Amino acid sequence: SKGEELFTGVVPILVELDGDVNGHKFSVSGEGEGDATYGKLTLKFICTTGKLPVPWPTLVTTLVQCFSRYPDHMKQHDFFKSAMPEGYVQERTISFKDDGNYKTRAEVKFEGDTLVNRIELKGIDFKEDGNILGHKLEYNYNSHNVYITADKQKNGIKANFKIRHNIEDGSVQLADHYQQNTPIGDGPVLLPDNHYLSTQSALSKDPNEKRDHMVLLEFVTAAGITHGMDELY
Ligand SMILES: [Mg+2]
Repeated sequence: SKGEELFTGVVPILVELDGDVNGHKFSVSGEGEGDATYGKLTLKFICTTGKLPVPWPTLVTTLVQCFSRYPDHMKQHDFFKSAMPEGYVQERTISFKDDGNYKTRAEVKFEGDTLVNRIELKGIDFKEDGNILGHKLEYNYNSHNVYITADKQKNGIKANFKIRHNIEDGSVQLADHYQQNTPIGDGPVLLPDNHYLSTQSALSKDPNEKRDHMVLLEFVTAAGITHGMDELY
């Protein structure tokens, strides 16, 4: 697709999130860049309202899959870039096992030459001292696959996946993700065969930053589609 042309180099990224979890209101602003050639994201997020009322790892998935590296042989399956520059709406339900849920709505689009992710997050039915509001989740992140399928009726896609958040006692907090993406513009998009995004995420801190924040290095690579290239060798 035509949109893929927008991603051949380093693209600046801005992320802005407004959240309410159990009446705890907060905002996050992120800045960095993406280079889809390497499936690579480098971002720093700051909670601009004070202390973040949920653990940072629980927000990683909400906080630009247009930066995934789609191998050449699978580029006809890249919905995300094909919707650019007009963008897409991304909605999720994130169900924390034995606890509350996030509902998110985002618009991901270009503003000039910057890729912007604007998000509203609503969390309900969290337990006062469960793993989320009780801050019992380690500051780390496990690799996962995002399983994508076409939704041709909506001219878009759906995804399903499980995030496993490590609890500080050695256990796991499951976060089931259900996702839908639909284009903002009316131009044609790519509707993919089933495949997945292999995602690896590393969380860190800026040693000179006093605000509540998260430094993220993430690699995202599309996979899962059959090719006959081995025959070439
Ligand atoms: Mg109720």
